[PDB]
Amino acid sequence: AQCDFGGPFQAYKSVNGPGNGGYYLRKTTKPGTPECAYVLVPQNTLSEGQSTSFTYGKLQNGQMIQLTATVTVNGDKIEVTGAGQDLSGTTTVLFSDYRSCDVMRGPDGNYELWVHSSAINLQSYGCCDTKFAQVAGGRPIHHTWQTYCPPLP
Ligand SMILES: NCCc1c[nH]c2ccc(O)cc12
Repeated sequence: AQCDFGGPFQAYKSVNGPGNGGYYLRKTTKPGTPECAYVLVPQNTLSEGQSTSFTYGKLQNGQMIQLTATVTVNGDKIEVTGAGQDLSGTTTVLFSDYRSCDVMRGPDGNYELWVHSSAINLQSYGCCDTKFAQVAGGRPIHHTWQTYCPPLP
C-alpha cells in the first residue's frame, strides 16, 4: 500500500513512538557513528512543546552504556541539548509512522533511519526504507545497527 510522505510530522509523536522501548540508529549517511547507537523513548509521555530527559547510548565493551540528555519537541523539530558532539542540536522528522521507524535529517545535515527495537530484526522497514532511499539518494549509506548488537537496556 502507498506511503504518505505528506506531513506534517509531529516530533512529540515520533519521540514517544509506540509508547515503549527505544530506537536503534539503523542507517545513516554520516560516517563514523558509534556501532549500536540508540535512544530510549522518554520515561514519561511528551506533549507538544515540552522538554524532558531521555537515555541514549551505544555498544561499549559488550554492554549498552546509558547516558542522559534533554530533548525538546516543537512541530517537526527534535532539539537535543547535553548529548555531546553527536546527538546534540536539531533533528528534523522527515517521516515517521509513530510506531516502528523514523526518517530524520540529523543536526549535521545527514540523513538517518531509526528503527524501534520491536521492528529492528525485520527484513524490510517498509515505508521508512522507501523514504530513506529517496532522501539519501546516491550518498553513501552506513549501517550502524548489526544483528550482534545487544538488546536495548
Ligand atoms: N523516535 C525518535 C528517534 C530519535 C532520533 N533522533 C532522536 C533524538 C532524540 C530522541 O529522544 C529521539 C530521537
